[PDB]
Amino acid sequence: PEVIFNGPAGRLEGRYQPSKEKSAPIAIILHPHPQFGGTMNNQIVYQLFYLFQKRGFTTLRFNFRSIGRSQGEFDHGAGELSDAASALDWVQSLHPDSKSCWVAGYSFGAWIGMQLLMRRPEIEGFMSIAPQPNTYDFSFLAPCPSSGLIINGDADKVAPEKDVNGLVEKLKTQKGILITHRTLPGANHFFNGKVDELMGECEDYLDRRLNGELVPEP
Amino acid sequence: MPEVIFNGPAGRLEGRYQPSKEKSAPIAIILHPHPQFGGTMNNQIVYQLFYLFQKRGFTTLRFNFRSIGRSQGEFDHGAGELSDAASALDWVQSLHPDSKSCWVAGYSFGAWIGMQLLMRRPEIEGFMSIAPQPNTYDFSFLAPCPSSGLIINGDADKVAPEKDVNGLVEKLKTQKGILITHRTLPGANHFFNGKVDELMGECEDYLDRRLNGELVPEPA
Ligand SMILES: [Cl-]
Ligand SMILES: [Cl-]
Ligand SMILES: [Cl-]
Ligand SMILES: [Cl-]
Ligand SMILES: [Cl-]
Ligand SMILES: [Mg+2]
Ligand SMILES: [Mg+2]
Repeated sequence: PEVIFNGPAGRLEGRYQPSKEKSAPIAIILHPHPQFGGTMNNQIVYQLFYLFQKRGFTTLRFNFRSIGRSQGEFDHGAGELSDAASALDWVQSLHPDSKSCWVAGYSFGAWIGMQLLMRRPEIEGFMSIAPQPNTYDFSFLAPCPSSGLIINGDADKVAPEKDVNGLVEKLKTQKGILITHRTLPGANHFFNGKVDELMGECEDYLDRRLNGELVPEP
Repeated sequence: MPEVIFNGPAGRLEGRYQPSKEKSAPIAIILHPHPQFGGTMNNQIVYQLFYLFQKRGFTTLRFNFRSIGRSQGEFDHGAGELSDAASALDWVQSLHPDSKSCWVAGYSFGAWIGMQLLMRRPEIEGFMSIAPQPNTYDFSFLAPCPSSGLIINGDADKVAPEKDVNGLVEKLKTQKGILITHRTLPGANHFFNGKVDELMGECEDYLDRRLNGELVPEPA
């Protein structure tokens, strides 16, 4: 499972589980900013990785540049977006017949994930856990090209409800996607004491999506 | 509260504080990993340790070391963080002057700082050291370790391998008058990925047994 691949700033370290099935969808999992202790082994990041793995995806989580054994210097976002595109290119190189992808990102990783979504038409679903629309600029989502899940806590002081609600309201004006927006009572930015609750919602969301629900009629 | 700011040697230290409902309640201080491994006071294992002591009636504090979150100052190899932990313990004790006992629980780098605080502070009668790194940080100051406690590590840990943890535990087990409870969790890495429930169950069982007067040697 331990892998090293090349990104624009040098080596990027990752954890990789190929699907046992042919042409399986790919999931890329993206971690928080190091100011909030983000790495590919944060529990929420690991649990996201595990959720996709258990549902038969080819799955990759990885450390952004400067984190762990990943080379380079952390930057405001452009480099990390480039890292994420490199990581997806790498898994796709190994799985050329996977035709679809999901991205799941937590905190800063949700911002990078939604930027990747905008650039990569094969990404047909996303999860954005605790996005920070008062800290990072999400106006590039116009329109958001895919249905997905936004999940945040009502005790979050880093990215408050009012801010997440404004982003979701803007997205919900876009015909042809469904934004599933769950707010968890008592969850802070780190979902302290609420990780099981968070992961059960992400699991339910993915199961319903794999059943063909929670997207509009095309 | 529970959000608190108190003064450390390097400036402001940010914490989360839950006082006990009870009188003379013991104090628990919870210490987080190094920032290279994403350590903050809100790491899930750190939070769960905090919540364990909270639920068992302890006055409980977790906090961010200097440079982490809103805590001021620059991170250093360990001396500063030990000073931070001492300041943190002094602060809680200033608010709870009738508490006569304390536990420290630390994860990774936090376990090394925790055991150093244990060595300095006679009121500390128990500890938990989750994923200690005796191949990276020097534990040889434990001479002897003054209290019984729990060391818990995983057998898939590549940061601090089993052999290294076992060597520290074997050294401590030569010291009479304490009991080192050492659990090795199958399949757990340094981050207990997919094993946090298992880890926290073992921590809970250990504290429950210790509060029942078990897992410490007889008075003799
Ligand atoms: Cl974590
Ligand atoms: Cl921005
Ligand atoms: Cl928060
Ligand atoms: Cl050292
Ligand atoms: Cl490890
Ligand atoms: Mg339909
Ligand atoms: Mg006895």
